[PDB]
Amino acid sequence: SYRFPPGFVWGAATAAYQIEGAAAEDGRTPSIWDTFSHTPGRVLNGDTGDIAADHYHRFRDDVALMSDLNLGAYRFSVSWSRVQPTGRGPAVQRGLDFYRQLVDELLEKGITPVATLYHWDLPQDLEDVGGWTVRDTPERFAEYTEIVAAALGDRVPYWTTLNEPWCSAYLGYGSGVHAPGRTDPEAALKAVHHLNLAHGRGIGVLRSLLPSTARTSITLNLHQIRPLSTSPADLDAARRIDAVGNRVWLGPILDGAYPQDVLADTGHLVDWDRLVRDGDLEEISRPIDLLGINYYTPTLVSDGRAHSPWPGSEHVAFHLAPGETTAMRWAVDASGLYDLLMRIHREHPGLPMMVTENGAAYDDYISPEGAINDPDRIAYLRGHLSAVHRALADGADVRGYFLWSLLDNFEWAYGYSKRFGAVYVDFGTQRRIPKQSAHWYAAVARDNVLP
Amino acid sequence: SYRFPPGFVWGAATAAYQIEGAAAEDGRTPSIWDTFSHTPGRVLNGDTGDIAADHYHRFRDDVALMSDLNLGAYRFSVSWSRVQPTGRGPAVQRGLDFYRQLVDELLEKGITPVATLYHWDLPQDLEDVGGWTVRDTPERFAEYTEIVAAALGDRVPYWTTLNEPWCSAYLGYGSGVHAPGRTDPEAALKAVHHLNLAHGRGIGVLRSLLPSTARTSITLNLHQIRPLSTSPADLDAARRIDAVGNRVWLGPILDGAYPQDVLADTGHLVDWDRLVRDGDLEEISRPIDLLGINYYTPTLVSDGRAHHSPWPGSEHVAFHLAPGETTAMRWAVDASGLYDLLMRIHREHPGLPMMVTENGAAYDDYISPEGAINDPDRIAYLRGHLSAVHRALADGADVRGYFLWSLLDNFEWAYGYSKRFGAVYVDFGTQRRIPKQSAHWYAAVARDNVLP
Repeated sequence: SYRFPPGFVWGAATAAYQIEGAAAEDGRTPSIWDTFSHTPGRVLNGDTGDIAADHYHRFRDDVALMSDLNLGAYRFSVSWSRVQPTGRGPAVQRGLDFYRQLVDELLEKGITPVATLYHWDLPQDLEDVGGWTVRDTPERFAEYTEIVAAALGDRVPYWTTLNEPWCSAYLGYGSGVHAPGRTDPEAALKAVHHLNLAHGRGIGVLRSLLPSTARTSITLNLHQIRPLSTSPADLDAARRIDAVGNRVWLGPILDGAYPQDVLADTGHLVDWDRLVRDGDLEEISRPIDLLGINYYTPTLVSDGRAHSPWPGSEHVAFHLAPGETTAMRWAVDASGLYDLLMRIHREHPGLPMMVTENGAAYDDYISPEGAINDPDRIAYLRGHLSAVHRALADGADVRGYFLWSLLDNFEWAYGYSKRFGAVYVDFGTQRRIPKQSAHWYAAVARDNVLP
Repeated sequence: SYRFPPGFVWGAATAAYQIEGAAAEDGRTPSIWDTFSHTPGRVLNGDTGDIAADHYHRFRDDVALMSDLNLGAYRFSVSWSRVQPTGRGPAVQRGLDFYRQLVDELLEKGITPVATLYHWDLPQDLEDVGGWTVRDTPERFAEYTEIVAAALGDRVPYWTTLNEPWCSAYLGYGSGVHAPGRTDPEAALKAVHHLNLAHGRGIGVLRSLLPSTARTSITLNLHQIRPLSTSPADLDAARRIDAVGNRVWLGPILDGAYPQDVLADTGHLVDWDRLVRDGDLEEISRPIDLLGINYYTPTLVSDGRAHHSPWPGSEHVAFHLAPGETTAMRWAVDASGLYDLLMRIHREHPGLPMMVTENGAAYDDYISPEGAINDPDRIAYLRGHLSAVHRALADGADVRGYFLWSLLDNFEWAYGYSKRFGAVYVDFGTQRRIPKQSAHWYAAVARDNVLP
């Protein structure tokens, strides 16, 4: 008996390169993840996004599936290279027509489209001349944003600039396990500021084209960091990780300035005075309408002093938080969701929130009876949705929840070895099969109540 | 060269009883202002809203005027008694059809409708059994909200629950110069909480009917209070007026609780423990999408005891005319009050978007023998105050739109028709609308997003 507020948005989320496939069709140039997944030893078993879920060709069936699950909204990504090849020049209408048809198919079924402009699929041609480390990429993102907004502004009421820039910046250029695969602390931090500048400049473009009732937003995988103990050394660890992992986004975007402590922690690795130019923070800190929160597992840190995606805090040790583990070996702790929601409520009482991603990977299999039983995923969702309910009851302004994912997916460096979707996908045949969680989540989206 | 942000909403604002007229047509029961204006000595010269600007019959011409002015949005009020006579029972479709047509006419011209559910026109039948002093009125406002939202939710992307509840509560039941005309400090404060409860209950209904992209809001005439000096007595005066005039709304709606200092200042005049029941503040403090700000003139106060009031518990506070030019209302012209008010809400609530839902000035407008209505003082006023919004925006204020009061000359409540706020002159003898010099100036602003 967990009744949610009236008008609470129930949706599911996907990503362009993760479901679409058709990487080379209709003029789509390769993205940085096309080059990455096609590099030996960068993705498990050499899996690539060439085919993935073949959503480019099967989107009409998937939208009908979304309707069967009583989804109120659907969150997707727009492929930069598919709409604007190379990252410069005019757009290919053939690529734009796919997203035009997808949106129209969603509106016909009564589903609210939620578009993510960038979701780690940078055009390889742009990475070839600097990527997010160079200052021209935010200018290319602005022009690309104008293209998509002009085409879909009339129909899409929710627009997200960036999805999890922490991974794009640090996993892409710091530890090198994602996006282009570079390993350089200075590069990772230049990406941070240029991702912020891209988001900012992207908001300015959106405001000048989309209707005023539409909501702009950015989606952040905000790490919910608990210290291993109350010792001041462990508290500084939590602070360091929060400074370089979270407040490099929350700071400039919401407060209009980088926190002085993260400038100190990383000052030796990058020259902030030449990186941040006059006018950048005014651009980055444009008013936004909504904050997208991605949560999966808490972060447990301690003072480790006795290639890293945390520049300046390599001495911080990380630990597996207690509780059950998903197939990702991630801790299952719904309190982290509550804490993360309450933090933003306490620190930013006027900023509405939506859980743009939340899910879990498990060893899903088709039984000889044709059933895919995932009670652990139901348990996970029931747990974490209680946290949202409890946060809501305690004053948190949570407007929507999006399950990751709608389909089994190309889980980046894990390839297809990890299944997050509520709908099973047999990649051999592309058959869609609803899991036990799909029936459970459909009742939630239909009744606005937790069974 | 005051270039405004992209997507800045430019609009004008009106009120139901002030322009519409047709008070008794199509089944509209009398409102509290119908009874009030028809009471001898309550409105100047006995003016009533029976006819007003006759907008009920001339709305199509007015919408064409809005298009001529390059308006991006239009803010209006919905008459409670016209949609739902008596305040209970089913709605009259004939009344709903007017607002359906108005919205459709606006959408055809590409103008964004902004609907104010309540704008001081309480059904007289509801006042007859307590009005805002009794607890049933907020429940009647909920049902009334459900009617309008169901009918217009698909088309209206901006919804305001209440417009200036300070006047409804204090001018209506405290000093008795407005709404039903009662004079009782306890009544005024019971209205405060029940207006808050009505706003709250109204938001819950809106959320269950409107699309998620629609924006809910409340409009507050937040008094921008400066103390006459730094003396602690003058600072307490400023504090008292801010507690009973402003933070009785900002508190419960945004912070979820009434401030203890206003509970102390007024505790002797009303029993808050009997007034506020379990669940009221949860209702009142529903998340909001936008704050509507009405500003006209600053408030200059001092402790008068040191060399019928609409401020219960602070009757000892003296009020003074702030320096600067004066409008026809003899209100101080000080654009700094707008900036300060915007910056305050920015500092105290950094995440709440704002819109100036009302801002204007009254002046002695006249038609020259050449047929011209020259109001350079209104242009000066608007140019000044729009600069304040510009600087606030530049200093980080999240201001989303600006609405000029008013589109037309109107029935200005107790002042009758003696005060002209509109950018478009209205000759009430013939009901002809004639654009003033400021209308041409404001049309350029709304078209270019730049101040000439």
